[PDB]
Amino acid sequence: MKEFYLTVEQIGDSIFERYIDSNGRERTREVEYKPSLFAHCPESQATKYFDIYGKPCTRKLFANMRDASQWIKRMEDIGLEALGMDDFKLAYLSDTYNYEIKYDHTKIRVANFDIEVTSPDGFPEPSQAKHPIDAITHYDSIDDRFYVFDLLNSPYGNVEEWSIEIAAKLQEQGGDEVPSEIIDKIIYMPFDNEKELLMEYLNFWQQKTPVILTGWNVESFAIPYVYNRIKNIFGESTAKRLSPHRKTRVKVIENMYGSREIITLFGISVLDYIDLYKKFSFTNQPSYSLDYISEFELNVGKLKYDGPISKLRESNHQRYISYNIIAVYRVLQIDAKRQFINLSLDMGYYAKIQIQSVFSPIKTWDAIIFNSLKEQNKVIPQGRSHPVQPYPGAFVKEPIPNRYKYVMSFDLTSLYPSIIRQVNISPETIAGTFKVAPLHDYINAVAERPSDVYSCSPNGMMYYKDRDGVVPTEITKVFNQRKEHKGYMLAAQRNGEIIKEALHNPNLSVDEPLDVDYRFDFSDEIKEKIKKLSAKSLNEMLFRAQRTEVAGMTAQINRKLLINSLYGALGNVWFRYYDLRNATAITTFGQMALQWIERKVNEYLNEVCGTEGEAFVLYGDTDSIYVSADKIIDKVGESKFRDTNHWVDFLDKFARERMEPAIDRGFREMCEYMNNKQHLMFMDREAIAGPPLGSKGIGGFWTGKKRYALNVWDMEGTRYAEPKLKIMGLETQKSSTPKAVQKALKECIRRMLQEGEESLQEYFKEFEKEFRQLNYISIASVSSANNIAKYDVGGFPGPKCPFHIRGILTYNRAIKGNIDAPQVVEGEKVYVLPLREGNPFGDKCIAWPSGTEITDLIKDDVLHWMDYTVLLEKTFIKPLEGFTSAAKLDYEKKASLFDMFD
DNA sequence: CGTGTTAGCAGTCCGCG
DNA sequence: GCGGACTGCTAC
Ligand SMILES: Nc1ncnc2c1ncn2[C@H]1C[C@H](O)[C@@H](COP(=O)(O)OP(=O)(O)OP(=O)(O)O)O1
Ligand SMILES: [Ca+2]
Ligand SMILES: [Ca+2]
Ligand SMILES: [Ca+2]
Ligand SMILES: [Ca+2]
Ligand SMILES: [Ca+2]
Ligand SMILES: [Ca+2]
Ligand SMILES: [Ca+2]
Repeated sequence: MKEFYLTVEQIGDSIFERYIDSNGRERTREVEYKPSLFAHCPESQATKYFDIYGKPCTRKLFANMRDASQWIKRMEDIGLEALGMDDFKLAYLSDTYNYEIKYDHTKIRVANFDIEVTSPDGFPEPSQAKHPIDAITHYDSIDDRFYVFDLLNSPYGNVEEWSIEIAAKLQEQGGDEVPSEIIDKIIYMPFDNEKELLMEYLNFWQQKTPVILTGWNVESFAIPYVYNRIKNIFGESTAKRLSPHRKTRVKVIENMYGSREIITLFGISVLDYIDLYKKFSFTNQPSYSLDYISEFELNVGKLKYDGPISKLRESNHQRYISYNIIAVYRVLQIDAKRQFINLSLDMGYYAKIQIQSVFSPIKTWDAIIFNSLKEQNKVIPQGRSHPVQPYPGAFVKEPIPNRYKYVMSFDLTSLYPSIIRQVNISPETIAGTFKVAPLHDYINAVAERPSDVYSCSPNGMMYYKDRDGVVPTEITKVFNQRKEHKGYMLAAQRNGEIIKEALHNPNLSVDEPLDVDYRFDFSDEIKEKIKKLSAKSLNEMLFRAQRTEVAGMTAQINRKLLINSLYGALGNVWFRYYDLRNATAITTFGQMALQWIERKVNEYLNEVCGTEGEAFVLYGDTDSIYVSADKIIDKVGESKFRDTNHWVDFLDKFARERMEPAIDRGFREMCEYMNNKQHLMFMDREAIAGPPLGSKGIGGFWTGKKRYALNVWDMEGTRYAEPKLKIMGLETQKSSTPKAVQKALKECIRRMLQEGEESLQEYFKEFEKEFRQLNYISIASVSSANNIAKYDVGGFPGPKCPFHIRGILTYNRAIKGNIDAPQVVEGEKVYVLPLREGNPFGDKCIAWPSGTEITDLIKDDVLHWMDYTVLLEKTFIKPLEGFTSAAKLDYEKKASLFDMFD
């Protein structure tokens, strides 16, 4: 097999590299790497090296890496460009793996771990590590084994060994319900004392050194705790055995009260799953505890126990250890679903970077572009310093706030990357400028045609047509992967609906789920078999279709993020290829395109509907337009339609056969106008929206920019079995809105769009009546606790103190001296509740760490002093009034002359 | 060491015979 | 007590 790297580090003049060899064995080598950098030279000098603008360069081959670095300094002091890859480990990788890396994950040691630390004096701070590590579960991807390190004797208690037999037993038998499929994978190691546990752990670590190290919060707790604990017991050099190159870097963060650390372990690529989740999941969660995320991702129940965690080991060691093991498995289960490790590996090897650099789009792109240019013997420019300047972005139309009965939306595919490719926007393809007319003038095609010769953006930039730029070239490759995965995703989505439709009439028989690939549309034969399957088999098939869809989603949306991140990088001062002309060329072209196509759609629809001068396009944002289809429906008359699906079919046909070709013509013309390199403005029908036929449903509404709701029947070729609500920007979509309120506001919206005012009024009355019976956590607001200290004036609110911060401060006063009441962590999320006047807390609100029950010592009082009235008004009523006034609808029956009657 | 801009709502502070 | 300027937080 072809070789591939595992990790790479620069330490002084040495590259330290862990890799897999031709036989597939792990190896480590140290290399005194001899880097090259480049300087411009005279044209009269014959060379094979050119900068990206075609200017000749000369190679400087250096004796070592410090010399190369010191040369860059001397060049800076002289005032001349020092060209080439200045991050030497990227160059090393590029030299060593001068081919498309084909890697084998089965050879990569992925470690997943978590530790327990009993602490009677509050949170066990990793910087201090003053408490014993009394449990470690470490899963190894190569052994496929959970290695359990269990401390039996501690200052905080001596316990008996943990029982695997009892762990496997159901909770109802008094066991821990450790999932049966990992029971056989556990290797259990008890210890009489901490020192020998840790010694064994280190020696185990040396045998099975992680390449990828993951888990939940390992970066902020587990890794620094282990490191510091081993340091305090055996000394720093022993703690340094955690690095395969015996090298660590310790950096301390301080603010006012608490002190924290993150430890860099050289030769390991740490990918904290919480970080992967936050970057790649496209959620925003009210809490980031593992219990919460596992429940959200896996529908697994919360790992409940009696008493505080500080006493769980002594009171129930059996469960303590079992929960350590389960918490580690849960991360593996989440990754089995979301596949972020797979994505990080794909991305990392594709770019040729340290795997941990997938968190940096800038490092990723710099690496991709460098490798692309190196292949052509081209030399990359030196990074330069730039002041941060603002620049203009996308166009968002101001909608008339109203209900909108029938809506069809249209969307441009992967817009900004498409603009990059259409216009041929790159650092080295800039041809020159033209004098700009006002934007309105291009939108309306009255402005003089920018160029007969070059490809143009309405920001005034001109580009070469007859040569590809590195940026369009490289963005196209990733765009094309993204398209492949999205196709698989939509196919699995469509397959999902075929199953949901078949679950309407399940068959009374015992069979099994069909062996199929959900990434492709079910054939007619498969569809015929599905109609005859049992509910049990269909539901297993639906589960698999949905797992296939999530997998295709992870893969497509994060490739999308990466390419869009190349657009943004052009507007980041740290990017080697930072250029506000290129960034603005993209955004201004986008503004033109959206508004150009608005006019063309309005023109076309007035033509075919035989009217003149009316606004069919009701909204637009960046790359998408929303068309009122009322007059399309009215042109034929509703009476002609048999059912909902009928008119949906009608609009589907209308959009695809009539509108899209008009849109295509429209953009073809715009491309000619800007004299662009390749037409890539592909605007296709997105959603079809309306109320059920014959209902009193209103179909949809806008309240303002970025705030709207639609009852959608078809989305990107997916015909839903049941209508799905597409809600954007409204409180139902916000993580700060209480869970139960999201649920109630969504049902309010469902009723408005599908059923009508009267149905809405029925629900509202019911929810107002039962509001005060809801669980306090379900009705708490949520927020991030940033800059707590900045508003902390003797434990009281300082000037302009935010509501949620006031709540935290109130909490801090109430838990003063509680010793082991959970502290609010800076930057983390809290639940928030308003308090009635005269409460024992001495303020109008309280806040506590989210995903948790508020501590028992103050819980009673919180429940007693909650202001439900304020809570209802602020979280539910005020937003609902916003929705209903926009839709010209009432949530409460208004008074009228009829009230005089019985 | 480090993708981007556009945009609404909640809250504090301030003015307000 | 309701607006306007301001911070803080949260669809493309
Ligand atoms: N995370 C982001 N970073 C930078 N720019 C973004 C981001 N999200 C969106 N944009 C900009 C660039 C996008 O091309 C444009 C439109 O975004 P979006 O509506 O998500 O669809 P898209 O056209 O990029 O892709 P799709 O093919 O999924 O429709 O807005
Ligand atoms: Ca734990
Ligand atoms: Ca789009
Ligand atoms: Ca689309
Ligand atoms: Ca059937
Ligand atoms: Ca869009
Ligand atoms: Ca089309
Ligand atoms: Ca109390």
